[PDB]
Amino acid sequence: CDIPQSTNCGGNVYSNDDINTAIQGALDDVAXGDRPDNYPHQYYDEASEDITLCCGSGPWSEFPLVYNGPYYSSRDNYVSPGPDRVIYQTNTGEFCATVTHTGAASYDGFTQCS
Ligand SMILES: [K+]
Repeated sequence: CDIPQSTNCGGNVYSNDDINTAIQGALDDVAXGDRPDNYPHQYYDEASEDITLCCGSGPWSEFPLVYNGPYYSSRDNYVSPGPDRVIYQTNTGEFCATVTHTGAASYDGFTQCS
């Protein structure tokens, strides 16, 4: 669906520009910058969690949602992905959701941003 004007991920408020920047960073697989280590990766939708995706069928991918993005990291120059993520449709780039590890059932769990 359309990227929302704002999202609140456990107290970190991100704009539509932040979200678009994350998706475009995820999709930037052309040679120069390098793609980040470990991202984007497949998003695994957990049946016991309550995440609502607004993009229809998978496959889905997940990329870190950070300020002044896009996220980058490597083992040599590491930056935490932090708790916040954008989920997008791997093949179309369509926005699906923003989710966060903040306030989740466990360290690896997700809850939906608002
Ligand atoms: K690139």
